[PDB]
Amino acid sequence: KDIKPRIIRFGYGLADDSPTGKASAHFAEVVSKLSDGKMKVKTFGNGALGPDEQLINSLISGSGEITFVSTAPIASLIPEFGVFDLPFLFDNEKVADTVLDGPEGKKLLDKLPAKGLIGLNYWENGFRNITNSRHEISKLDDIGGIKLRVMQNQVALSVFKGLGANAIPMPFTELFTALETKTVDGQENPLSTIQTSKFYEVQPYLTLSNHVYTPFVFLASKKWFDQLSQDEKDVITQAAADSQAFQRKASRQGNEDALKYLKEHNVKVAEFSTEEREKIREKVAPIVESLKAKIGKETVEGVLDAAKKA
Ligand SMILES: O=C(O)C(=O)C[C@H](O)[C@H](O)CO
Repeated sequence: KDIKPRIIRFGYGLADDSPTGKASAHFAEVVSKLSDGKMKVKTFGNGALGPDEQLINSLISGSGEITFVSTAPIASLIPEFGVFDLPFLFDNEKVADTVLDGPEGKKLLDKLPAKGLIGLNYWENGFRNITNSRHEISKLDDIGGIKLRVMQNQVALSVFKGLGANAIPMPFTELFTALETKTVDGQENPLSTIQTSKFYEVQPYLTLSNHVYTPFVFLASKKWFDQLSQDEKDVITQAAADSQAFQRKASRQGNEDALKYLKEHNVKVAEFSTEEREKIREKVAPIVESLKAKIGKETVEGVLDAAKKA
């Protein structure tokens, strides 16, 4: 009804042909359809508008309208978001969907407006897997001394240092070059990102560790969103609901497709045995306990309880 022409900028870090990049184009299509072509979303993928930290700041200030980012960089504004960098929180994607779409996920999204952001909903980045260029990693012992890029918060740094890595926080947009030049030995990310950001080309080793699950938050600038009419807000939130469903499906198919592609493209795949997984859990347990104070005890306990019920 009350919809005026709008042009809406949507930058992101992943490649345009990643599952989430394709979901961003899907969001653009749905926004156009629901607005009779009046609201036009322009996507800028592959880091064209900067990494997550810059995208977040652009939404706060108003130079950008929409983005998706990992939860990890949000921890520098809202420490409770660091909960998702704890290892082995979610047994599988069904547990993740339930927790994130339920009250514990909502409690965290509800903290965003005070920082100038609207958490429209959660999208799936996914289960993270270790890659490197030094040696196969199939044992906890093999992590020792690996120079491993991590996401930029205290939880990620502390977890990987606790596992023996030389952990190097770096923005995602600098990662391919750091791997290619061997400024770092490795990194960790979902399979479809390892594929579509081309990290595999410079990472002969992959471990199916699935050690952490990363949500994306699908974000709007609060300053911008608040100036929309209710009908315009409804286009955005309806398109966000449609796109979340599309994105999670595309992500899960993308993960299966990525493992097949990586094996065909000269990547050597390992895993941690059940005994090595046990060693990792035992090693990180005291680190996780100490990190509760930095994240927020009630957030950690609430998320763990929600995951158990799920
Ligand atoms: O920083 C990482 O490794 C991530 O998993 C991805 C980033 O959030 C990326 O900017 C998403 O577009």
